[PDB]
Amino acid sequence: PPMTASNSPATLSLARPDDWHLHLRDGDMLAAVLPHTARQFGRAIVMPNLKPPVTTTAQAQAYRERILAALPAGMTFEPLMTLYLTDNTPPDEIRRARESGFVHGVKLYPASDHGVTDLAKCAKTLEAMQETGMPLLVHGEVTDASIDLFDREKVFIDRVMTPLRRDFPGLKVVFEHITTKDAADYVRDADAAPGLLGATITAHHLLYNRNALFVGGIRPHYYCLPVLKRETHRVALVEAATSGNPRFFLGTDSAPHARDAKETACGCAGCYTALHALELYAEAFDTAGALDKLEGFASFFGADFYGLPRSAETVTLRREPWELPREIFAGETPVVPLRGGETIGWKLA
Ligand SMILES: [Ca+2]
Ligand SMILES: [Ca+2]
Ligand SMILES: [Zn+2]
Ligand SMILES: [Zn+2]
Repeated sequence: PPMTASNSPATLSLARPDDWHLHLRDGDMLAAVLPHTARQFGRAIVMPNLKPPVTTTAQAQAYRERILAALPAGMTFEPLMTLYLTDNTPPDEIRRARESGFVHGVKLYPASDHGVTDLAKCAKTLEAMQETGMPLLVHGEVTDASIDLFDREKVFIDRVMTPLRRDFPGLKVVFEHITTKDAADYVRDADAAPGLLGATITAHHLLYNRNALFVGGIRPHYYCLPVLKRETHRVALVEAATSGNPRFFLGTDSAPHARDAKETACGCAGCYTALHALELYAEAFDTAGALDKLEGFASFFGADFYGLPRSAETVTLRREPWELPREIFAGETPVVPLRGGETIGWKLA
């Protein structure tokens, strides 16, 4: 089909990429969304926020088996497990996680057996992480109700991230799903030894700004944490994601909820992008004139951070149009993909 004159590349080939921040959920939902990830990505960091959370290495082991049981037979995918940090997580769990071979990070969520009320409670365990090389993956927002929602990431940098890296200068840290110029600049310019600081960037925070939440009506399927920010912030994230700087790498934060949990009086946070993540990223990188940067960001830098080999497999994105389904089903339960119903411009071959 002849391109218009203004219409860079018809395909893009790259080493098989990985998803360094993923929610696979459990049971029927897991069965439905895992194949979407496994088509696109060789490995993913599987987040631990089940109900109840995955706080122990044995829990992670059992969750890993459930994921492998749901992996359709032709597909190759390795789940890289995580623990949910809590006030009561002991150093002993850190050591058994490191030794298990299948736990690749410990996640810190804002708020004692189910989460962290004060990070000062976790000192000995952070020490063990530093000793063992277990990275801390951080959802970097304060919860302080006197702080405007849009400021909570910037405030976390000053209140928590800076003291953390000062107090544990050998601890490997990933600033998850950064959304602001503040965070991008923080990571980009930080004095850090190689491999000590990384950050993940979602497809949705590259493509949208907060106006998307309110176009023509309130749009719960576009609602996630951290929330979409001002356009100025989105521009900064695109600049970071297309920079070639080895500290930034791909994490979808694909976070599915049933449609009926999104379209209610108190809609759950999370965008579902595992069906079409690579295609969304391809759109963003294409718009930026930087498709030649997608490989580094998607395929190399997160593997490098986590000490895992770069893939010997090649995959190919084709600039062909396709109409996204409005709904994908978890048994009888529908999940709306971000942009479901719309026609996007790339398809993974
Ligand atoms: Ca404002
Ligand atoms: Ca703006
Ligand atoms: Zn998060
Ligand atoms: Zn997440």
